[PDB]
Amino acid sequence: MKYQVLTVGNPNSGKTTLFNGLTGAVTVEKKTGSFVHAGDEFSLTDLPGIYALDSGSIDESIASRAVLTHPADVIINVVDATCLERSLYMTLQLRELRRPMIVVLNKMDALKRERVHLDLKQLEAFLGCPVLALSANNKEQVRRFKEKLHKLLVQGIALKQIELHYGAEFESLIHELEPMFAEQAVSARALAIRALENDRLVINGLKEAERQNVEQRQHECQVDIDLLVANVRYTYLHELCTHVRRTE
Ligand SMILES: Nc1nc2c(ncn2[C@@H]2O[C@H](COP(=O)(O)OP(=O)(O)O)[C@@H](O)[C@H]2O)c(=O)[nH]1
Ligand SMILES: [Mg+2]
Repeated sequence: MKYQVLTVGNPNSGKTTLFNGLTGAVTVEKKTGSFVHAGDEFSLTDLPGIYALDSGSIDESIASRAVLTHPADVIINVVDATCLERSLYMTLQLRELRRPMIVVLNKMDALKRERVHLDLKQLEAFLGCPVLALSANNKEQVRRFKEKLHKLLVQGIALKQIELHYGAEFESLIHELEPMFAEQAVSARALAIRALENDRLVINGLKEAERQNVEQRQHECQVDIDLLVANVRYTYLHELCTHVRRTE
C-alpha cells in the first residue's frame, strides 16, 4: 500500500532536517522523496515553511495550495518545541481542517537543555491528535520514528476537533456557510471560517452567487472578523501554553 505524507511546519523547525533523516541526504522548495518500510511505500512531500495556511510570499500560496487540495494519508506537523506558543498557531489552523494529523515536536534535545519539560499528554488532550516529541538530528530517534509513523498510518489516526468556539455571533455565521462546503475535501467549518476571513484562495471555488452570500455575511459580523478570530485563538493558545509548559 502507498501513503502520501505531507510534512508541513513552521520555518526553521527542523522540517528539512527530518526529511533528509527519513529518505536520504520542480523549482520551488517543494522537495519530494520516497522511502519504503515493511512492504509499504511512502511519498514524502516537503511543504515550504509557512506560519499560516493563508496567502502571503508566493511560496506561502504554493504551500497553502497543497495543504488544501493534495491527497494526504497523513499530515506530519513539524513544530519546534523551543518556541511552542508561536508554532501552535499553524497547528491550530491545521486541526480545523480535520485532516489526519500528527504534531511532531522537534529540538527536544535543545528543549531539554533549557530545563523546559512539557506535559505532552495534557497537550495531546487539548489538540486531539498524536503528539510525538523527538530530536531530528538524533538519528536513533528518527529510526524509531519511522516505525512510529508506519504503525500510526496502518491503524489510522483518531481525531477530536479543537474546542474553538468563536462567540455565538460567529458560530451563527459559520453554520450558515457550512452548507456550501459540506462535501468538500476538508472540514466544511474551516472553509466557512476562511471564507469569512475572506481568503482569496477559498472564494475562487465559489460562484458569484456564493461569493456575494459570503460577502453579505462579512458585513454581519459587526466586530472586526480578523481581530475576533485571533482573540479567540489567543484565548485558547495561552491557556494551553500555561498548562503544558514547565520551566525550571
Ligand atoms: N538543537 C537541535 N537543532 C535542530 C534539531 N532539529 C533541527 N535543528 C536545527 O534546525 C536547523 C534548520 O532546520 P531546517 O532543516 O532548515 O528546517 P526548515 O527550515 O523548516 O526546512 C538546522 O540547521 C538544525 O541545526 C534538534 O533536534 N535539535
Ligand atoms: Mg475584513
